[PDB]
Amino acid sequence: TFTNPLAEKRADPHIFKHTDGYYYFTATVPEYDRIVLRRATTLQGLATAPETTIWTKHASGVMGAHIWAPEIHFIDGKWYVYFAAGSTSDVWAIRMYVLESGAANPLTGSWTEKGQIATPVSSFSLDATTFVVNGVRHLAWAQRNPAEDNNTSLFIAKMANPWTISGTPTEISQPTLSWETVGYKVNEGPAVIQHGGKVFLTYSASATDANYCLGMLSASASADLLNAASWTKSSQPVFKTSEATGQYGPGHNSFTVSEDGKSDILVYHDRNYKDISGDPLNDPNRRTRLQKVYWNADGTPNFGIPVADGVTPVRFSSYNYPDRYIRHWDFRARIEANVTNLADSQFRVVTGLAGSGTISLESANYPGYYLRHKNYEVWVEKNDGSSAFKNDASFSRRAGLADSADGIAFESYNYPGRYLRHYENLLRIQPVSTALDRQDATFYAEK
Ligand SMILES: OC[C@@H]1O[C@@H](OC[C@@H]2O[C@@H](O)[C@H](O)[C@H]2O)[C@H](O)[C@H]1O
Ligand SMILES: OC[C@@H]1O[C@@H](OC[C@@H]2O[C@@H](O)[C@H](O)[C@H]2O)[C@H](O)[C@H]1O
Ligand SMILES: OC[C@@H]1O[C@@H](OC[C@@H]2O[C@@H](O)[C@H](O)[C@H]2O)[C@H](O)[C@H]1O
Ligand SMILES: OC[C@@H]1O[C@@H](O)[C@H](O)[C@H]1O
Ligand SMILES: [Cl-]
Ligand code: NA
Repeated sequence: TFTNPLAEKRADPHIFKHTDGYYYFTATVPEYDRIVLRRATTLQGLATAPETTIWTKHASGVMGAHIWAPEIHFIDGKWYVYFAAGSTSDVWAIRMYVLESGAANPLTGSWTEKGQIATPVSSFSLDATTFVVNGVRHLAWAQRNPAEDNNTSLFIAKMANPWTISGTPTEISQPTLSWETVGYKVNEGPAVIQHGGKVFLTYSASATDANYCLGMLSASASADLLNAASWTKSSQPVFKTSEATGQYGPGHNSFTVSEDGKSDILVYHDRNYKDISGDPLNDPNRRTRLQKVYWNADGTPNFGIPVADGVTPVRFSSYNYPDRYIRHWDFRARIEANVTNLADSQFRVVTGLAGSGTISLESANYPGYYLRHKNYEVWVEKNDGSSAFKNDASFSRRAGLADSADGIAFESYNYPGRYLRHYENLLRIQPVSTALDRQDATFYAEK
């Protein structure tokens, strides 16, 4: 579990997990004047990790304005920071730059400017990221194609070294879809996650307001990534505003991994209100958040929806049907495999509504709704403040009935002796007496 937000007033978050046992976190600060860095042995530990300013804007000329979207990478024994910056003369003449350090600790180490990342076209450029596919390092970034009437398109290239591309860039996406062209016609913030022999390049689209969202390109890892034909663009956003959870304009993401290395983590920013207040560039309230990526059966990532503030939700799978998860459909609770609408299968465990050390299970996509029983059937329904609802939505957490060590079972608070159990895949509360009943009433959280 994570507690969101991770950091207030930090946009364009980048987190890098190093082999020294630390996560390193950099981001865009509201002043746009410097590159900050913090570190911690765990992801949650980053929330209270102190920042060091590692580099500050130049007093005059290039690298002197709009210090935007730093990423930190460890490459061939050295640290590299990728960032964007305009000039004091022309604040909107934004280009891409790199810093290098050979120090073990990048917080305290000394940094060297490696200069601008050169590209054949001299145009607005930012959001450089680097990644390796099958021993070949690539750079992906956002840049204006001057022959297109838009803001930025996505480019990719091979690299000669961490600060220089090799050969010619290829344009692999341009903003053309309705959801990419709201306010401004933008593809920016590329980020790469790899899974199942596929390469998924997420990116941000539209203006940086509530319309901000993630798109995604997909390619095979065996394909020529410099051939635009290798990439397939998702026709709809893969991550967007959720009014229900009060999360607006989620975007400019990166990817990291959990403490145990086994789960992929989506790192992004958003706001908790819709309408921009004041000069859009100057609204400082974007905050950094974390949530686990779930992998669809078809090998594609499922980002779900930006989750409610506070503790993150979990998924509950069945003991006897390990691929089936508790989910709601038309508000009825069932167990089901291959949940495409991920958030129907996410619930957060909260202090019981009926107190006395019980727990309740709050819907991730319908905050304020809970798993509750009525006529012994389990539904996801809105808390109305009634005693009946509170009682019907509270359970005693028990050791699993088929797995005392690792499983979980849920005993009704108002009907002791009855447990949450599935029957013909639908969830009910019933007494447990047989081996099969015990299995039907045992679940696992995050397994
Ligand atoms: O996120 C950076 C950028 O901000 C918005 O574009 C503003 C536009 O960019 C300059 O080239 C022009 O001077 C200014 O009108 C978009 O959200 C994105 O491209
Ligand atoms: O469980 C609540 C909600 O039901 C599912 O959506 C229901 C489905 O959507 C309409 O297009 C159909 O008329 C209706 O059956 C969601 O998956 C879930 O959040
Ligand atoms: O909830 C799934 C399963 O339903 C109940 O079994 C009833 C019937 O018999 C099984 O062979 C089929 O899976 C099902 O249609 C069990 O109580 C429960 O495990
Ligand atoms: O948040 C600062 C800039 O705005 C975003 O649109 C760009 O990706 C980032 O460089
Ligand atoms: Cl589904
Ligand atoms: Na980035």
